[PDB]
Amino acid sequence: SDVFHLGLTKNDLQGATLAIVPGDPDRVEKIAALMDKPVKLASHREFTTWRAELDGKPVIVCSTGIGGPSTSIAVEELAQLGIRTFLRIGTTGAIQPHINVGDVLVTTASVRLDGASLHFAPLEFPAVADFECTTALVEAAKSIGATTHVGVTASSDTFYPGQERYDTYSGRVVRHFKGSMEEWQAMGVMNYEMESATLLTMCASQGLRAGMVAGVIVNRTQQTESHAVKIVVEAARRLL
Amino acid sequence: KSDVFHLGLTKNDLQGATLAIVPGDPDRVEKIAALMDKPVKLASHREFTTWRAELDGKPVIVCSTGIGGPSTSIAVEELAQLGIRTFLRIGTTGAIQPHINVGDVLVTTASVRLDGASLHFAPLEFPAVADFECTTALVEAAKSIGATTHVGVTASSDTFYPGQERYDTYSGRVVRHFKGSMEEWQAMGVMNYEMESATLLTMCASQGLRAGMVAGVIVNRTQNAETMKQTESHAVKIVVEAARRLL
Amino acid sequence: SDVFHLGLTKNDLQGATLAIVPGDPDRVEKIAALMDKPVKLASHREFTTWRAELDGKPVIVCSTGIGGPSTSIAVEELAQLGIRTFLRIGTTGAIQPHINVGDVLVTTASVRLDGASLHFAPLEFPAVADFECTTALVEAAKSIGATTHVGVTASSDTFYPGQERYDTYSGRVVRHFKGSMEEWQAMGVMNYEMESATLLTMCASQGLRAGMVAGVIVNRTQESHAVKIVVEAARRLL
Amino acid sequence: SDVFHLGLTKNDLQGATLAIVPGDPDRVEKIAALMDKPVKLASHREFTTWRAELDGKPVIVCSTGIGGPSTSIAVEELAQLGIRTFLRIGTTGAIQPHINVGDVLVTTASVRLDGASLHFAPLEFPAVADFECTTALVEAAKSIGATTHVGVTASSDTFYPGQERYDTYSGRVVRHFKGSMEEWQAMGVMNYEMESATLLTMCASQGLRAGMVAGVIVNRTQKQTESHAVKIVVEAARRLL
Amino acid sequence: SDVFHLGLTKNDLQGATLAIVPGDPDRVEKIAALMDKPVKLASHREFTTWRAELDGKPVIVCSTGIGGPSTSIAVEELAQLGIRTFLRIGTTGAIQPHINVGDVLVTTASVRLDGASLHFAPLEFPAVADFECTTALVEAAKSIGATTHVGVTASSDTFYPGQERYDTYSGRVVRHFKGSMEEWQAMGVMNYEMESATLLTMCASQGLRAGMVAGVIVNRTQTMKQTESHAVKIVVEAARRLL
Amino acid sequence: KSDVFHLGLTKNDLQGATLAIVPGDPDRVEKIAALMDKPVKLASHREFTTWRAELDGKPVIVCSTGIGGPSTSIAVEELAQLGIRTFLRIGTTGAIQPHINVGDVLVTTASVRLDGASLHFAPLEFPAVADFECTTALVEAAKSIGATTHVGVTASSDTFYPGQERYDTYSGRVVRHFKGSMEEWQAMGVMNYEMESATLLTMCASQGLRAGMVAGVIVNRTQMKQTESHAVKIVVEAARRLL
Ligand SMILES: O=c1[nH]cc(F)c(=O)[nH]1
Ligand SMILES: O=c1[nH]cc(F)c(=O)[nH]1
Ligand SMILES: O=c1[nH]cc(F)c(=O)[nH]1
Ligand SMILES: O=c1[nH]cc(F)c(=O)[nH]1
Ligand SMILES: O=c1[nH]cc(F)c(=O)[nH]1
Ligand SMILES: O=c1[nH]cc(F)c(=O)[nH]1
Ligand SMILES: OC[C@H]1OC=C(O)[C@@H]1O
Ligand SMILES: OC[C@H]1OC=C(O)[C@@H]1O
Ligand SMILES: OC[C@H]1OC=C(O)[C@@H]1O
Ligand SMILES: OC[C@H]1OC=C(O)[C@@H]1O
Ligand SMILES: OC[C@H]1OC=C(O)[C@@H]1O
Ligand SMILES: OC[C@H]1OC=C(O)[C@@H]1O
Repeated sequence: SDVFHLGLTKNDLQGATLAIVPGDPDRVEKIAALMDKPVKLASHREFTTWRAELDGKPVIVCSTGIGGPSTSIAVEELAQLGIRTFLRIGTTGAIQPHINVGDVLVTTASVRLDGASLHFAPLEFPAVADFECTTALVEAAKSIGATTHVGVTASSDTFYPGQERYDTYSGRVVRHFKGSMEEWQAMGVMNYEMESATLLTMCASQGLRAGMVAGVIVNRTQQTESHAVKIVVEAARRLL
Repeated sequence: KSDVFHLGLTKNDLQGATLAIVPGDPDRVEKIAALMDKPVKLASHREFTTWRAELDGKPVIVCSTGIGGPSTSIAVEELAQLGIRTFLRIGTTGAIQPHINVGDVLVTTASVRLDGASLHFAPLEFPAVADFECTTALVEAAKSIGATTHVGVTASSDTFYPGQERYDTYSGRVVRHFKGSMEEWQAMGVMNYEMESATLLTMCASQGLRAGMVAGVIVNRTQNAETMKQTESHAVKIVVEAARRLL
Repeated sequence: SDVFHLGLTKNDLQGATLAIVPGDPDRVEKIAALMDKPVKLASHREFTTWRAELDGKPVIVCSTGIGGPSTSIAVEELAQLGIRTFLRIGTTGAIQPHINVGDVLVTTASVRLDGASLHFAPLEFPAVADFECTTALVEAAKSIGATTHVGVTASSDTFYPGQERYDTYSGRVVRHFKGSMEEWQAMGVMNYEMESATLLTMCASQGLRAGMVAGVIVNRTQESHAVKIVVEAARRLL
Repeated sequence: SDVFHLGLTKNDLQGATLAIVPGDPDRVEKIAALMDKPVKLASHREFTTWRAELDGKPVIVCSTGIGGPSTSIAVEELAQLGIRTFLRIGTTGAIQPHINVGDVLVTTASVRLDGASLHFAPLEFPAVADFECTTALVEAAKSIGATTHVGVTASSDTFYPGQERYDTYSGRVVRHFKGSMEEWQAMGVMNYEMESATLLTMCASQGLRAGMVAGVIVNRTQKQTESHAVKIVVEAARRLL
Repeated sequence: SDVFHLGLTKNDLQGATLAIVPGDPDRVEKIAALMDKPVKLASHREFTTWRAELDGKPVIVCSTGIGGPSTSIAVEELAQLGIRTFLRIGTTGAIQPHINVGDVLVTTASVRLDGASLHFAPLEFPAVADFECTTALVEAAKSIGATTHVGVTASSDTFYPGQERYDTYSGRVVRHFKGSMEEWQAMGVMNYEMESATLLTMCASQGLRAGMVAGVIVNRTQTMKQTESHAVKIVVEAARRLL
Repeated sequence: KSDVFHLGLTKNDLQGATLAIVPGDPDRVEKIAALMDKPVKLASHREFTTWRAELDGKPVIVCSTGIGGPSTSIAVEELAQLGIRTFLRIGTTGAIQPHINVGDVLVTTASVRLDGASLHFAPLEFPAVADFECTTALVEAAKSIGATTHVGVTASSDTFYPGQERYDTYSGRVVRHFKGSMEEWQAMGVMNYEMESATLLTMCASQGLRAGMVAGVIVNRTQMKQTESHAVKIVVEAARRLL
């Protein structure tokens, strides 16, 4: 391995410069199977990596695991191996009543409720997505006629208190996060997830292109995975 | 007289307008409105000069913000009260990347929040991000007139001098927090410095208002008073063209 | 001109070292008229500059516009041109019940609810007024017999949510500022305005003298006068 | 399942109240193998769970994945299912010259260079290990005669800039982290790893017991002994039943 | 004197490397009196110092006064004079219902509600007690059979608003501290006192060993002389085990 | 036996005093009181020594705060409960400007808040500003005795050592946050370092109490009994003007 965690060398990538990065290791082969000549390259910890061919060009699919820290490792090591464009495809809970389960969300920038982003840029730096990547994702979405919303996402280091869930062992939330969901809702934030603040900040601050799409699996105020996967693959096609 | 405390405007004055172009300089307001049909001066108090005009048969506002987040926040708030829902900022900027030339046009996707006013609308972790439709329109508009365009992140400072790490000043020094900061933003790919976008983008993105940001490069902090006029005009045509796409 | 924004040269100031700095560019000529030999020097953006004379000495009057950011430009550029003493004269909203519209407020120091002050000194540094400047303002106010209150001011980068106004487009205020007015009230803070934290910090941290006086125009519970005091204080500071 | 991620029911644990929590899903079976009647319960995302038996008492082995966020999910959901004691066994880079590759480190408390801990307690709250767990880990280490150091650990949300590595794509480190390693060294900090701040803070602030032990696999100033750290954590678990 | 505040020379310590550090200058003699050959060395400001002998070895007793700032001077200056181990013995208010007046609390680590700790290490660094010291205190407590609790302590730069007391001149508490006591209670914090965050941080970040024990003199949800005596016996016995 | 928890004073003991001079050092209390009429010791507990005396026929209090914001905050709170409304701190300080000489007296208009206790009264953005009348009284008093006097900003630290960027210590290092800090304060015109004013000024200005601050310079970082006496004469004269 050329890198500490992924168990990959630059030769393994066959010159690929674009990666699709789902959170779940099990989703990797599913994404790769939509493309040509899919092959498994490696699997270590939460990092499962497949290579495939899109319009004759090699593309990588690599899982990040849950959270900014594991995401930061995958992105950095892929960047060392030559990846320059990163498309995250995820699952999220919507926090707006007009967003329905099954819809797709394209993130322009994220509320940084994570710690890893701070390791790349101070808090005042925006966790903003690459304009070309966002454009490609929005177009891909419309391309298959998915119901699409574009806007801000809250990206949390936690699934529970950081997303103001009380269905927990302790049944309480630290002061800092009390009333936070209502605040983000009032500010128009679409959804919660757990990797975008780290991904977008680390790429935007290092000259790497990143974009973010997710299928809504729940709505906190009130099939889809395959929809979102089709979209991220089609967006990749436009960025090759 | 007015339905708002600072701008001296009534809702009837806007005649149903829902989009506003907001330059920083009061003197650029007439310049912008003239590019459009039926310009008429509405009001002028403090740093806020407001003209109405017409675009493809649609009423549009041009209103100056003055320098800085705090005067910007007043203008944006009061226009929103009067019914404005889309704000397009047209400004001047100092570039900090060598590959960016005077005369180029910058479209901001999002801003580093080196301001105080953004914090009155959202905590620091919230991104000072531009609306996607507005940014798209600005980028499409710049390509329409064939300007040299860069799209990316801008640092938005509450100060012209120490916050942009200028040392050619009365004290000649910069507080610890900002020492070495220009080099940091440069390394992080930041295109330029200006003084209003963090406030504008944060206050709009957190209140359901659409906002975009374009600026003409008038200096490069790594590398003509006449060019400053040509660049301005280049940037002005772009924001008007973008406006037409957002009606 | 010797400076980027103000459109002034050092010779323009004619040796002046004291400036009176209103927020409103429209108030400049008004203030300068109270003194001798008033003449317009320049007007660009929110920056209108007149020169005048007080007891035979040249003095500047220059608008800052609204907010710390434009204030920081004006002060820096005036300092480059030789100004050493800055007297702000402003308008304010009182937040104590006992303070009446028409009263005059002299600021000893400000709560830093601004961004620009941080570009000169970290938050722990006090946005404190110069002692001589404050003295002259308080004596001038007792001189003409205005009802004066002396104390701490909250200086905000916003007119609306940072002063906890709810009469707005959104009708809401970000968590950080909910209940803030009541908090400043309990701490004995007199008023809100929008430039003093930046002015006082930038001057106190660079060896410049600054003072701050304002006229109450609203009471969050319930000009010619303030201007008169600021002019008389200037005389005492020449 | 009774929980959103781990795919486990309370019945699956069979009354277990203690869990050993490695970072790596592939280490789970190895740990369970040291005990009696090991059986695999589930595997979803980076969460692999086995159950085994220690002195005839049921115990859980469940991987956290890398980082505070996935750790926070594992700990929370395990707590919902009845777990009250958590013992992390990890790998680490030592940052003191006197500490040798292969040594075992027991963490009394962590420097909080993570984000998830803040979702449980404000920064001023200490990321401190439970006294009984720490005592059990030290005694176990003593028991098997391993070279052991006891002290403070730096727990980072990143492997790279948060541990002030410059051998990277960008080759630079954000201002906040420049000179940080030398600072922790001067302050006697033993090592870096990536989950303890979240684990210790979330447990200490919710009445759950947690301890942390790790095998040194690199020395930033300078055979993995994973198996060495593993025997100690199992022996410590025995003392905590 | 070899130091700026304590009025002590290295020779005064007679080779001592352990100090017991009460907050109250008046408690110093009481503690020393439990030991052999107690002798008064100096008294300046809030810093009263005695020397004594514990199992034949010289030990120091030195008051810190109230608060991290004076504590930081005493610990620094004692370190210059050769002290490497610091055991604080204090008085505290319990904030858990199950903890009674007269109980003894041993602190594993502290919530840093102080300013002085920040002068030694950034806030993310834990105000954690030395493991050997904590162990000695817990074993000493069991030895004399006191009702003992072991855990986290909130260490505040104020006695009043920082401990959310409203029985005060102003009757109010600044926003940051409103609702704070209930938050610490929910997080299992045992008690409030005013010196441990500074002590534990400054020691843990400089290779010095520190421990912290206190007697409960009030319960904030629900004798003082006796309590003081119990805690003093424990800190002395712990010191014996750390020689 | 006491109306307050730490000071050991009842309100009747104050005999209607509404002003207190508050030195840091308990041992300076009697000295200050001896400048006035009918001085009597009231109490001594911990670092809090209190005397009462008479100035121009009016009762006045002298009460030591100990070193640091935390003990200061206790003294001020409990004195305020006892009826004190005006507080004049008299301290010793290290100058950090070349033009300020040893023996000079400094009047503080406001302080840099390098402390923790001030945060327990007001958030950091609130100014640790002195009362205008007290400052005026101190400046006039200083002119009255013809001391060499400077008026300005003071840096108020929770530590004597790393917070004042001293390297003459056991560990010989300073945490990143304070590296290069002294040069920065100097550049900003800060006059001096001491350890109680940020807490005193903040807690007073935010609770309707009057506070002023004067100190004698006993060291200059860039370049003591008599100096003490000079500042003491000034604080007593300022007190006369504030009765
Ligand atoms: O981070 C999240 N992922 C998926 C969800 F459904 C959710 O609510 N939060
Ligand atoms: O804020 C700025 N506006 C314009 C400039 F040229 C510049 O450098 N900075
Ligand atoms: O900044 C302000 N100026 C004037 C006012 F009346 C007010 O309330 N706030
Ligand atoms: O987090 C870490 N784990 C393992 C290492 F070797 C290291 O350096 N850092
Ligand atoms: O700091 C404290 N010491 C003693 C107490 F009783 C208390 O409540 N708080
Ligand atoms: O806090 C201080 N008091 C006295 C001094 F001389 C000094 O330098 N610092
Ligand atoms: O279930 C939690 C996961 O879904 C969304 C994310 O971002 C998390 O990884
Ligand atoms: O000259 C400063 C102005 O130019 C750019 C900005 O943003 C400021 O308004
Ligand atoms: O209305 C806003 C103006 O009034 C008071 C201030 O300080 C602002 O400049
Ligand atoms: O390789 C990174 C892993 O090692 C130590 C940790 O804490 C991480 O999980
Ligand atoms: O009463 C105040 C004292 O008690 C506990 C502490 O830590 C203080 O020194
Ligand atoms: O020696 C320390 C003392 O001097 C100045 C202060 O404020 C401290 O109390």
